[PDB]
Amino acid sequence: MEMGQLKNKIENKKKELIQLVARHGLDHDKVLLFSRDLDKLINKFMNVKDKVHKLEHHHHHH
Amino acid sequence: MEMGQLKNKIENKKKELIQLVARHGLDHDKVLLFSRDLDKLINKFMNVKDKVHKLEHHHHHH
Repeated sequence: MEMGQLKNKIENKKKELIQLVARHGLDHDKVLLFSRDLDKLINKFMNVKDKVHKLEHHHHHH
Repeated sequence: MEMGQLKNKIENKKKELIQLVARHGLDHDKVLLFSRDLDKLINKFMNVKDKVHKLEHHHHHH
């Protein structure tokens, strides 16, 4: 059944959704930001568990 | 004009996607995490995070 096809359906459905969030009232920059952030969240769960988050402020904010 | 029906579509589509990301290998806890954090991301960009700003944890939390 191929996970590549599964991923393709994910892409499609995610994109169908992006269109919905977009038509809500997002401008293209918002759509770009949303879609890419959305994509990383998906990739996080789908494959890459990118936990290497750079913390600039550590413990104390100032 | 009704954004309730629009949101109804967003929710449904979001969940259509979630069910696809989920069936890929995500466990039950994974689905729960993904769905709630995805919801949050959408609300963020929609700016529709309800007409209040509920303190939940640091600021909000879902």
